[PDB]
Amino acid sequence: NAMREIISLNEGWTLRFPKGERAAETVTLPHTWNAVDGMDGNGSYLRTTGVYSRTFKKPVQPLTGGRVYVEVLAAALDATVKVNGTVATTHEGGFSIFRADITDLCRDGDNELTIEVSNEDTPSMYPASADFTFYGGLYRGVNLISVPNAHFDLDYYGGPGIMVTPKPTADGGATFEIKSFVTNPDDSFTVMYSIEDPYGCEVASAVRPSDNTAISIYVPDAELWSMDEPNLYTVVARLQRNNEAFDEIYANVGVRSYTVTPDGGFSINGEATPLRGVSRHQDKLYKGNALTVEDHYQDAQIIKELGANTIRLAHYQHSQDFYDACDELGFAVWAEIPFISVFKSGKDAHTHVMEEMKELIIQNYNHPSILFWGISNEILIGGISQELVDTHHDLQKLCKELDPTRLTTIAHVSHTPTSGPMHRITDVESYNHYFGWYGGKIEQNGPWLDKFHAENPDICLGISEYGCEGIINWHSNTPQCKDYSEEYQALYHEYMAQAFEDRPWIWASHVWNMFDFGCAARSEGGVKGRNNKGLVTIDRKTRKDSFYVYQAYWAKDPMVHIAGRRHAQRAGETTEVKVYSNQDTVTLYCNGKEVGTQTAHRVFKFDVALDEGFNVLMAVADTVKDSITLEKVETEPACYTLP
Amino acid sequence: NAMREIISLNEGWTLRFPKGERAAETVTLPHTWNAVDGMDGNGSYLRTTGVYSRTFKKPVQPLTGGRVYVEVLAAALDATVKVNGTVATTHEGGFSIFRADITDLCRDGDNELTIEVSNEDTPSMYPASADFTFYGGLYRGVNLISVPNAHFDLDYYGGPGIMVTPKPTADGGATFEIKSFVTNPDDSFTVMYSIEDPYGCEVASAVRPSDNTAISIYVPDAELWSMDEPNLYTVVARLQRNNEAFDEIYANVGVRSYTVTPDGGFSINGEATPLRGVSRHQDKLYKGNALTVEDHYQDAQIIKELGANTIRLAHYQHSQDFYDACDELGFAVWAEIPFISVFKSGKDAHTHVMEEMKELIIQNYNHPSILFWGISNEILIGGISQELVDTHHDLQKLCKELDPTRLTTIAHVSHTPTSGPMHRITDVESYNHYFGWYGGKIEQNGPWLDKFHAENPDICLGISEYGCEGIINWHSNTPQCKDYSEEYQALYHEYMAQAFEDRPWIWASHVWNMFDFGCAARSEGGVKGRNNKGLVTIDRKTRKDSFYVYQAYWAKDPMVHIAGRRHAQRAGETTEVKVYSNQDTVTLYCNGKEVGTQTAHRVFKFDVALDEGFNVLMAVADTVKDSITLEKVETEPACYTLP
Amino acid sequence: NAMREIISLNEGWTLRFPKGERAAETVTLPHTWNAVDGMDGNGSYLRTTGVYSRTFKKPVQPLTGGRVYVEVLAAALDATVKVNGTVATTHEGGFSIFRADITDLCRDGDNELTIEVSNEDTPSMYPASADFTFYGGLYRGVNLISVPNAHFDLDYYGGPGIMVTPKPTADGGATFEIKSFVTNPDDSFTVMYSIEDPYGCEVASAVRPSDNTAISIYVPDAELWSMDEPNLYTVVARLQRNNEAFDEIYANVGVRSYTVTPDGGFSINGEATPLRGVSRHQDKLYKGNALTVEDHYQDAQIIKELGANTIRLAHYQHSQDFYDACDELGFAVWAEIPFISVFKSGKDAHTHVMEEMKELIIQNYNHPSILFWGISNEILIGGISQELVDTHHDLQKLCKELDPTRLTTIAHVSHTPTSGPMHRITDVESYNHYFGWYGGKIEQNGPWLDKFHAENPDICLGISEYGCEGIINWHSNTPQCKDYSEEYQALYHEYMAQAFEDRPWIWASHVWNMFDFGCAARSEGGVKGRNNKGLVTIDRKTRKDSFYVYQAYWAKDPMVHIAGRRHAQRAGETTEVKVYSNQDTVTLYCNGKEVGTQTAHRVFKFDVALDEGFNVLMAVADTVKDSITLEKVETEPACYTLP
Ligand SMILES: Cc1cc2nc3c(=O)[nH]c(=O)nc-3n(C[C@H](O)[C@H](O)[C@H](O)COP(=O)(O)O)c2cc1C
Ligand SMILES: Cc1cc2nc3c(=O)[nH]c(=O)nc-3n(C[C@H](O)[C@H](O)[C@H](O)COP(=O)(O)O)c2cc1C
Ligand SMILES: Cc1cc2nc3c(=O)[nH]c(=O)nc-3n(C[C@H](O)[C@H](O)[C@H](O)COP(=O)(O)O)c2cc1C
Repeated sequence: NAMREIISLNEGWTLRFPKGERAAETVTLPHTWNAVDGMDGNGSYLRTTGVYSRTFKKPVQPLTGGRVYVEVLAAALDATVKVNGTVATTHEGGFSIFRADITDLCRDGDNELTIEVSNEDTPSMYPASADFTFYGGLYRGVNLISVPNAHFDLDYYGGPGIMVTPKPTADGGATFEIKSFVTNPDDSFTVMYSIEDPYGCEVASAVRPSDNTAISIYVPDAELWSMDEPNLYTVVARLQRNNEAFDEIYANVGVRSYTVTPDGGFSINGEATPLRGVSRHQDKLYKGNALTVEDHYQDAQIIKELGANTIRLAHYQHSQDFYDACDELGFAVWAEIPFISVFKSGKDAHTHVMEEMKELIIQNYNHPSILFWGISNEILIGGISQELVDTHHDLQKLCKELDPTRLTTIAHVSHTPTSGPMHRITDVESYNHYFGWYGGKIEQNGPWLDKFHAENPDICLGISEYGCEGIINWHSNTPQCKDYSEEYQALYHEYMAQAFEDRPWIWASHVWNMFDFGCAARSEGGVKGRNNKGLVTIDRKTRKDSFYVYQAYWAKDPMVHIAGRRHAQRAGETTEVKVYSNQDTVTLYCNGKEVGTQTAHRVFKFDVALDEGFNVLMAVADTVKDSITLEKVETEPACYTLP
Repeated sequence: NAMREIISLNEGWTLRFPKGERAAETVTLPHTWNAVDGMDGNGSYLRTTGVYSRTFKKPVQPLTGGRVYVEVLAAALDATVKVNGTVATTHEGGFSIFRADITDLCRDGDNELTIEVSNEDTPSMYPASADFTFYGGLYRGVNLISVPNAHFDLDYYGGPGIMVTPKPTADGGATFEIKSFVTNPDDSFTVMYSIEDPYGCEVASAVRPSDNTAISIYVPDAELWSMDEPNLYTVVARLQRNNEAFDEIYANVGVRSYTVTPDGGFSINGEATPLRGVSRHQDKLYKGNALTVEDHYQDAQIIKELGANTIRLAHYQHSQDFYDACDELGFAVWAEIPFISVFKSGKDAHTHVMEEMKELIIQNYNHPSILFWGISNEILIGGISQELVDTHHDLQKLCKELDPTRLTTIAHVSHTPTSGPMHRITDVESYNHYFGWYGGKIEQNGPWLDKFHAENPDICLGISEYGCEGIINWHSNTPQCKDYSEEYQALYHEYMAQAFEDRPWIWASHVWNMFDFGCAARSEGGVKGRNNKGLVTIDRKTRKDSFYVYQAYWAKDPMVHIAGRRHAQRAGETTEVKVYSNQDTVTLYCNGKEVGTQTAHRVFKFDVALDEGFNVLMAVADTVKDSITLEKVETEPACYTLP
Repeated sequence: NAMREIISLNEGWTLRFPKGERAAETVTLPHTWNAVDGMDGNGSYLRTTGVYSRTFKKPVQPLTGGRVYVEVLAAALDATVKVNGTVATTHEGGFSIFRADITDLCRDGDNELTIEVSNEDTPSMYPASADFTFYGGLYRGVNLISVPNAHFDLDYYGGPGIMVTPKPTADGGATFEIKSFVTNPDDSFTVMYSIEDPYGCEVASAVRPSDNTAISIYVPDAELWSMDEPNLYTVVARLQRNNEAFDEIYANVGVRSYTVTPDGGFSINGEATPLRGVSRHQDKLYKGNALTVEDHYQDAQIIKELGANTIRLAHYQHSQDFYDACDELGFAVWAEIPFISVFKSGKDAHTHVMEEMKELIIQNYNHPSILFWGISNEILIGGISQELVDTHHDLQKLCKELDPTRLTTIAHVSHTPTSGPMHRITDVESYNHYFGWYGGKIEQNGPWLDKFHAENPDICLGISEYGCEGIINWHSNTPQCKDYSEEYQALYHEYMAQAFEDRPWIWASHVWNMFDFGCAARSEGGVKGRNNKGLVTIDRKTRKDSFYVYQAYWAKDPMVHIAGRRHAQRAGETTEVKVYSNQDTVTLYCNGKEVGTQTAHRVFKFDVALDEGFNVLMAVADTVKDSITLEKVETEPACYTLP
């Protein structure tokens, strides 16, 4: 990128543990020391200080005055960077980029880079109390940046050096208000802005002095961004002297406007579009949170095939890779900070939360997929206080100071009083409800929504979490709460899918959660270490039957799915064979004999007298078919039921 | 794949020779120490004991109970594997996968793997008497396999741990009878089966207990497999515990039925499809048999262009890569064991042949291209025995016990009595005939076939070997047996191609051989160390005129080939210019003047009066043209005739 | 390629300087020690002796007789190759391939290779007096070549070992006159020639004795080569023995014929096609001339988008990568030797130019893009002598002995007398003019051309250099010579582009230059170390407004460009907004308000009264649009004018 050089420093590390809990080991980044114990259900996970260290050569610039920066893409939870013995920087918060100018700590030839990382609790730390593992370490990798003396800003909250506000115009075009930030500007430097259309062709440009960089650029005939058509432009910014580019940065951006109203729900680009989707944690089976770029895009593609149009990226800042995948595949994204569960008093905990929100907005400001900033999750679990409420006003004020182009949101714990000072702080609001799993009946969800909506017709209500555990080796002919069966989780989501389709004024609903994820503290349903409320398993391999409920309710590609394939052995004179489809007519066959034809909306239930022995079940929708094999048995195996 | 990990161990080996024939060398697998002396004509090839050794790091499973296996893809001919000095396993037979569980012999960190390979004869060994170099060493590569304690079986005759039997159903679907094999099954483990269509979409599924894994899965509207349309399905098997896959394995398979009848020949999926093809050895110029996956696919592609629809994979188990290429590209494959030439009596020789066949079947059961198991080649060269006959009955019974879905076959040496105990053992039978090369006249082939067919109307007769040496620096105007010319080899195959077209009741015919191959004992026709009966040279570069004979008879894409280009200088008032085409009318031009137009079936002979000096011969078929240059000389060069 | 094995030796080098100007450094090829100081404007560049040194392993051939060559792709400007301390060869000339047979200097295992390179002047050296940096070192890389004892010639002038002369025939075909050159030919070796068509299919073949290889091969229905449709054939040659390829070389070639007449200009394949294009140097920003293959193709792609159909590759032999890029992308290439500015008298200098010319023709004879051999550039700067004129006639004779199929050309310095001995030597002739930049006025160019053509109606007149410096931080409301402004360089090329469009009898015009390039001696217009006459900056990143003039005049894809975006702040009651387009009607809008509509040929000038503040200038052509932002100011910045 012009004279800017980015060198990956992911290889060649030794991880030591000063308190001796593990022998030294050589590792490659991305890395966490909790990749296994953070989700194997041993009972705990190692929280402590791990020291990473490696050697690097000092990068060299052709021209005098070069500068060297180390870029950590995340250090969970607390970090100190040393070059050749001397502290270069410290950082708190384990989900955001931070950088350090290590120019003057560098010598020619080999240098030593030392990063102390701690995932231990501290008086100012968030997260501290949550239902998910705090994987320690350098789980996103580390970069070396070489730039000339004049270069776009690398020092401001790990930001990109450029902010872009695209807006549609009445005449069918778009304005891109752009500002970039130059370290050591000077009258001999300009900033040349160029905008490239989705196909790579330049469509607009403008030029500014390097010390006065704000400009608004107009693109005619703009291709708007939406979840269905995520059209992207590329803003390129070049720091120029004479006929030479010194620095170059760029940003993918999208043009969209959007509204949420209490009676109307969500609209984007003037079209009513109810947000129906999922939440997603950042871990994977025995990798901890140390995911590759392929991991992130694979998650995104699975969620796209589901037919979701929104993703709540709880409970922290995610990878640039996953925001990139959202911009490109088209999802409405809710991004949030880990201000979770239990308010911690003090100036330092207040400073942590504000800094983390400042980094979340500045590092992710250019992503068109991000529509909502979330300021807390379930913060009343630890009890309300005046101090806690003031922090939420401070955070609301910061989001509108930093970014008035986006809506603020909040996720309430289930028992949050439906009046009180926690409402009307943010532009929109959501509740985390588990009626039918942690308490109550499934049939309570609908009336709860209707009642709150009627009593608060000025609040935009969404559901930021709802869900139910499903452990796919348990299977019940009489599925009920706390049997943990795949069938009961499907019944829960059968109701909710239809509940949210009945209520477009719910601006967004988010299944908790897309995937099973790791929580060291969990033990229930015969499994340790896990939240198993996923529509898909933690290794991304197995779609539960709940997944196909949503696929039939959301996806447009024709599909037909026979539920209960893992209920392989069925006892009884008849058994219910359930089919999900986005077609409206399903014919079921059993060993070639027609069982029946039904016309229904999404869910189809057939009573089937299985033949003795093995049975081919074939469901014929319109252009799609499905087929599974079931076995009639006298008594179903002991292993289909929790001990 | 789930928690299964396969690591390539092809790098960083040291090859030593205990008896001192060579200095120690560092090698990379695939490797044979006979890559040069096995085909360079020096006189002999080194048969001895080579010792390979390298270090490897112990792989780590995230959960407790991890197991480690070493996988040797092939070791020619006899091997002993040691880990840290201790013997892990021994294996006899040089063409098939074997594995050892080395868990208890591994320590943390670096381990030492040592493999002692011998290609010397033993009282047990097959091959022992054949016309091809027994290249020695680790010529397919080595893998390391990490698996959890519960995993698909790794210990059974080097197999994949799954067997899949697809059959077409009457209503246009397919049943897949699947059985998988689990080491340490358990009530908490299930096997989840999934079937993907050629385009990667799931079309059917079933689930089973891990100690009772057999299931039949029906796929509607199945896409059938044939040599013209090799549609493949993927069967995936996952070992599942709760919401987590422990192990995963998979098999590409095709849906086809087929028949051979003595009068009707070969049918596949209901259509009479005479099998007309070639054999193929597994070596390549100065590589020995240490071929890469690209080499195998290159061979497959060259055979596909030839228009061949069957490949005889003589005389041993070939690479998985090549069976994969036959499944993907579509060839009817005859697969066989090296039970060749001279029968060795003794219980140990018996065990060898029985186990090599068992490995052949279990390691290749899932390939749809394999249609025929061949139990022996030319086994009466060493005289018939009652032990010999009984071993053939044992192999026939073994083949039908392990795999009733395929047909057995045998290749008789030319002088085998057409009556007697070697007939009616296998389902179909072939002969190796060389009338017109090893004696006899070309014109006896046709009558011989018709006499056998007329006398043994209950036998399905094929021709597994026929061919003729062709060395392309020798050229003759009066081509005759033993001048070794390219022209005589073409005349031989001109006749044979037409003979097999006339006889659809020959179930299969295989040219010996597709490529020149290495045999260290050969010395004839002015060349040492080669069998030069190939249609294509041993470096895969030059197609002989014999190749284009078969292309014209077999290939569907229009082509046209002027023969005799390497007969560059022609003497005589007229010279014959021969053209091969799969179009039916050829106009020949000589320096732009029209020489003749003919309508013929495949073969076109023109008598041409060449102008003095150089002549442009252009042949014009319907939509294609060919062009070569010839020179008119007074005396042809001495270098065109064997000395 | 058969038994030929090409190994790159670009890694693992140490570079020392005997005279101690620098410390020892390890380097990778391609490399030059003048990568930075040759274009940073410090004042000078290091011309000394650098000694590169690495160790390599002797390659092994499977048969006795193996040979080892070292191939240096270029060494600027003088080199000596040693293997294990023994001189293998010496070379003069910094831009052509040279090889050494090092078979006998080699021992088994590790050997040491030393290459002393010096870029200082010598009595025989060209280049010596020129406006570009003589970057020193191994700026194209080094190869090791292993061949059998019989192989295609590696010892004749760095040549490819084969020459191919394709010519179209009247019946729509093509003849390929082929000669290859075999070292240690022999009666058992034949050369087998094959011609593959653009799509990889063999269309023609011939075979020859290896002591007598010349042959003409006819291809029917030939696909012609042209700049618009650069169809390429592949000629393949194989050294064959028995059934085994010993060596293999190949060449990509194209079929074209072309003419130049004084009154008709240039024609290719019978269609008049004026050559309008650019020159190109081989350096890039702080890379010196150590360019990668991507750098070469990137330059070619940029020139293709510009719409040029001709590239003058001054002032030396360029890399094979770029000649390939011109063969593949389609440009008429003028290639030349660095016989520039000042004639050196004496026999060694004369030998230098004759040998460098010979290397140019032999190494590039097969490239269909090359149409013109250039013998000298501006050679009368140092005065005419009898000996200069003689050396020019020697070069003409050498060109027509080596290559009668191409046209010779020459580049005259501006003041070269329009009569006399420097004219009518070569087939065509060019002048380097800079009327309007080094003197005179822009409007003199047109009349000059018309006077020469009137006076010399038998000379084919081209313009091999013209241009004007443009430094893009300088902007002027009254552009004039020596303000160095982007606007004035644009005015220049606006006139010149229309000048050559008006004169199709100019056979070729070449803009000096396509890119800015490095000249250590230069210091002017506020920039040091640079010739800044490029249409595009030296880092390939920024197209000057001059670039879009030529794009409008040459390119076919619709485009529209508002000039002067870097004149970003504009003073005056009105400002001129200039637009370039290859559409003929442009509507300009200022902040949504129409300013005017014009129908012009390529260049559009609008007088705009800007609004106070920021202004959106949008230009609407037929199917394309352009948009830029301008600011109205009272006083334009100080930094738009040279101090
Ligand atoms: C999205 C966004 C990105 C920003 N990036 C930068 C930046 O990279 N560099 C910078 O100096 N200021 C940046 N700013 C602006 C600063 O917030 C503000 O102008 C001023 O520097 C106050 O800095 P403070 O937050 O340290 O008080 C950015 C502002 C926003 C909203
Ligand atoms: C194609 C094929 C693959 C087989 N793979 C296995 C296997 O992986 N593990 C196993 O225990 N049996 C496997 N079997 C079946 C065995 O033959 C079976 O265990 C048999 O009853 C035991 O006989 P044996 O142990 O003497 O071979 C396979 C059978 C076939 C036909
Ligand atoms: C394009 C071209 C390539 C040539 N390549 C070779 C070659 O590789 N080897 C060779 O012996 N001659 C080659 N020649 C021809 C030589 O000029 C020829 O051998 C000549 O008689 C040698 O003369 P010399 O030894 O005085 O240079 C080539 C000629 C041309 C025009």
